[PDB]
Amino acid sequence: PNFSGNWKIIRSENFEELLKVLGVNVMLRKIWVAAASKPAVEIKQEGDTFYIKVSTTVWTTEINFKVGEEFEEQTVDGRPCKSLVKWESENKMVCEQKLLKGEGPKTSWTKELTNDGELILTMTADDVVCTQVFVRE
Ligand SMILES: *C/C=C(C)/C=C/C=C(C)/C=C/C1=C(C)CCCC1(C)C
Repeated sequence: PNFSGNWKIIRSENFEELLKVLGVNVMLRKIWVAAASKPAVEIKQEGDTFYIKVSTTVWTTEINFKVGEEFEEQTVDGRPCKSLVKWESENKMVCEQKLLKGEGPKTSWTKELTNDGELILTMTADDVVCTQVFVRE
C-alpha cells in the first residue's frame, strides 16, 4: 500500500506509562508528554524501503531501513539499538529491537494503515503499549 505521506497526530494513549517503564522519572515525563507528544511524522516509501522522519519542536529523528534488513536506531528513551522490521499483513509492519549495550526493558514498535485513512503507531516496553493515531496532511 502507501504509508508515504505527511502525518499529524489525533490520538495518543499510554505514552506517559511507557516512559515510566523506560525509567524516565516523574518530573521529566510530565514535561516530555506535554511539550513533545504532538510529533510530526513524515514517511517516504519506495516499495520495501523506508525513510521516516519524526520531529518535535527542537528534535528530529531520521530512520532508514529495508524490510528484513537489520539496522541501528534509537529506543524511545534515546538508547541505541539494533532493529529488524517484518510484515505481519499487507498494511502492518512490526519491528523488534535489541539494545547495543545494557540490559533494559523489551522494546518494539509496529506501524499500521487502516483503510479508513488512519496511520497507527504502537511502541511497546515490556507489557505496556503506547498507541498513537495519525491522519494525513
Ligand atoms: C514507523 C513509525 C515509526 C518508526 C515511528 C517512530 C516514532 C517514534 C520512535 C517516536 C518517538 C518519540 C520520541 C523518541 C520522543 C518524543 C516523543 C515521540 C513519541 C515522538
